[PDB]
Parts: sequence; C-alpha cells; structure tokens
Amino acid sequence: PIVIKFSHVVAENTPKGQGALLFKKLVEQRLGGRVEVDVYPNSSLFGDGKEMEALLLGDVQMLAPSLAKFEQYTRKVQIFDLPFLFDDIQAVDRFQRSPQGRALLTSMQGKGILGLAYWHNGMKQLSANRPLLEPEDARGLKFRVQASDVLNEQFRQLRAISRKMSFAEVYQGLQTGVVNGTENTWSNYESQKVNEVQKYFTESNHGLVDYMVITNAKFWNGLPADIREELQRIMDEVTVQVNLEAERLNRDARQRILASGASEIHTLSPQQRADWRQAMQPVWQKFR
Repeated sequence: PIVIKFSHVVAENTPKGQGALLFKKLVEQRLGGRVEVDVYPNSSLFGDGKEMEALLLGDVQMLAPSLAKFEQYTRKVQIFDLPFLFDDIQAVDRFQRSPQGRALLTSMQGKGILGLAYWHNGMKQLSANRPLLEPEDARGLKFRVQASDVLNEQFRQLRAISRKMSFAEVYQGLQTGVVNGTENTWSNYESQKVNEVQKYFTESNHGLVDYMVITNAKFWNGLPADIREELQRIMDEVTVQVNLEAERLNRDARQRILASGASEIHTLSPQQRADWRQAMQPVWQKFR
C-alpha cells in the first residue's frame, strides 16, 4: 500500500481541509488497499516554515500551500499576491485555467516540485483592533502577513509594519500585541477564532488566498503509471468540489463571525473602495 501523507496548516472545516478529506475518501474507495491517504490538518505534521523541505525530503507526499508562500522556489507565482489584480475568485480561476496559469504548475519542476491543481479558498479581507475605513487608518499598524515579499511591500505602501508569521501563530501574535492586524479569508479567520482578538473587519476583497496542490516529483514519477493517472483524475474531481463550495464555506464563516457578537464588518463605500485601490496598486511597480 502506497502512503500519501497530506499535510496542511488549516482547520478541517475549510475549503482545503474538506478537499484533503474528499481526496482521501475517493482514493481509498477507488484504490483501496493500494493507496492510503493520511491527512494531517492544522500543522499537526508540518507547519508553514518546514513543510516544503519535508516534501522535498519525502517525509510528506502532498501539500497545498498558499500561492503567497513559494518565493524561495520560484518568483513566477508572485502575480497571485498583487492587490486588486483579480476582482473575484472567478477572475483568479480564469487565469489559473488559462495556458499561462497551467504553465505555472511546472514552475518549480527544476526544484523537484510538481503542481497538480489549483484549489480556491477565497478573497482576503482586512482586520485590526481599530476600524479600517480608509487607507490612512492602516498607518502605523502592525500586520501579520504570509511570508511574501509582495505582501511585505503591500503594507509598507500603507505606511504600516508587517511581520511574517506562520499561520499557526497568528492568534497568539494578535493576542500578545506583537501584531495588531492582518488579512485573510473569512474561513481562516473564523476557523482559527481570530475574530476573538480582532474586533474590526473590513470587507476589502483586496487579494486572495488560493492554493497550489503539490507533490514530490520523485515520488509522483515513481508511482505505477495506473496509480498516477487515477490519482490525477481524482484530484481533478476533488478540485471541482473544492472550488464549487469555497464561496459558500467563506460566506458561512462570515455569518459565524457576525453571530459571535464580538466583531463588526465594515462595508466599504465606493469612494473608500477607490481609495484603497489607489493606495495599494503602486506595489505592482516592484513586481512587473
């Protein structure tokens, strides 16, 4: 029995968490006794800082990191971090499914990493301990970010401080005050209870969190051909399900945040929307 350990950093009740479990279910139903999928959520096997090298070493067989986290291996997927480049997940999808988007799946092949699919999470929102109505409001704040040069620049542009931190550490980061704001999808915010330490959200939709499902090329290429081809067909099926439901899981998470009674969500006025775009679009200059 071939074992595929799939490690990720999110909660089970999320787009990625459910996708990893659906992959497990369909593989074990279609390849029972031949392939086993062992899913490790919430950084229970490896966290942000160590998963990629574990994949390269063969300690894990499948990951699905945020597109924001690949700079050490390629700078070709930085495009996905540019603020306001994609209006919505449908726009992201059009890029991902296009010839140019598909080619990025092989961007790390020379490093021994193979991209198998894109999975959606959703658009990013802003949070802080004070209201974020207009860009001036971010000045002097300390935002947690994924480990991305683009996202560092995004907050530098807003005259704020950014701090790269692993996803597992965000809650305590905000609780202790080493950071006091961040950006993320509704799903990630609610599932990790970060709304408990962030009173104010702004529905900015200013970026996204999406994933590239990846494996170790040596492992993937070493599989019997039938197993590899079948796994790829199953992955594509799972991807349709992940992507069909990611919008709903995020909307449900937003509802939970409102039902918590401890946070509020600001709807940007048209003028505020334009102001945030103007303040953030200059970061594209540095990543042509």
